[PDB]
Amino acid sequence: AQYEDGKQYTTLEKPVAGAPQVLEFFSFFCPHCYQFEEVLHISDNVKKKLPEGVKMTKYHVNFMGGDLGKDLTQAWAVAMALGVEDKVTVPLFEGVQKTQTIRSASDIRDVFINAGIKGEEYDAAWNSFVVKSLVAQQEKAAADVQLRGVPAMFVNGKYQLNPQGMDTSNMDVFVQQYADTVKYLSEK
Repeated sequence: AQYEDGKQYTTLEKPVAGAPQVLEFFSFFCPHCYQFEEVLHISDNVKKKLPEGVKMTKYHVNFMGGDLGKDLTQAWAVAMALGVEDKVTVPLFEGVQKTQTIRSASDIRDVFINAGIKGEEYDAAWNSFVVKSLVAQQEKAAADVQLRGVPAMFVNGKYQLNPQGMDTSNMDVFVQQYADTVKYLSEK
């Protein structure tokens, strides 16, 4: 076939009931995730091809960057609660991997302040039980799917994208293939 299990995607041996339709995992410490966000715009190009009615979820993971990794997972929770994902994603990536100016929770906080979230609003979110459950959600979802690597994308809790099996001579062609694969899995 044109799309084959084990080539553009793999199938989970242990399917995950009730899982989000399109579920992406990343880490701000993850170099391909940096590429995926800033150079390739994967999430965005996937949205653009997804059918009507499909929601898109993105979660941060703990298993990279130790203590700071965990802080970043809580900050991503804050970003989700406040709806400011689109304002912090780029400065966080660059703060961790480009300029290396993020070394502590306070430096993470500064990115939000500079993006214009109020301190009081950030610290209140940071400490909120709504954010605690949001952190739990991120961890549970990664837990439900064996997760030891990022970037990662899962569709309908049963299929996992396999970008290793796509041509990367051309970045644009890679993205479209990736997105079309997600659309194909979505319709399955």
